[PDB]
Amino acid sequence: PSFGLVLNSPNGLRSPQAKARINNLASALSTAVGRNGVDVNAFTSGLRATLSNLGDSGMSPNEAKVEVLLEALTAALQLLSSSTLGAVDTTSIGLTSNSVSKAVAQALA
Amino acid sequence: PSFGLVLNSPNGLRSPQAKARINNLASALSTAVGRNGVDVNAFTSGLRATLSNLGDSGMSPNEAKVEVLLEALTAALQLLSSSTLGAVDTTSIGLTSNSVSKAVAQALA
Repeated sequence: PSFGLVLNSPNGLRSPQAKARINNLASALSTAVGRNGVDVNAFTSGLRATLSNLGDSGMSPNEAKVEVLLEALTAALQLLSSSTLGAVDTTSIGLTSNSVSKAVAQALA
Repeated sequence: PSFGLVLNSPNGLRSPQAKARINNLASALSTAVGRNGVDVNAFTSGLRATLSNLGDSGMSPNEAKVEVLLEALTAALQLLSSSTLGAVDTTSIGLTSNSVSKAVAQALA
């Protein structure tokens, strides 16, 4: 799935439909990540909604899998702008990286 | 690029090499995102290093493109645990979604 077609698609990231899907993630991701590292239930819950929407937005069932990954980042990146980012729990990296892996393979797979 | 093989690969997310790469992004991304929305220069700068590392870590040139997406999220998710996440700013969505698209295609595409 070329990132060029997905980034230029009518349902990519620069699209209005993607912004709406991310909005929901901005709240879910924020509630999923905190003192517990990250909530796969809430994290994967968002991807499931985005994947389903993208799968019928006009793109392919393969592009939506990779497109969703970016949609989840926008929700976090936008949140960081209003966050504190005054610490890096590098000790929980294994937990975070492990959560995303299970979440992505749990909602998308 | 199924999320099963990439996540099971020696250079996936649960791998030690992936955790180290994310660490660098956890600092770059944090510095890129703040009051200016997001710095594509710093954002894409981290992906370029990850894509290159993964492109020669033992996987395929197509898996690294999708694997990086998860590596970039882990850096943010892990950071959120130490952030404040006291907002959402859905008005900056257009900028965030636009930055990720340009950054992703700038380093990957």
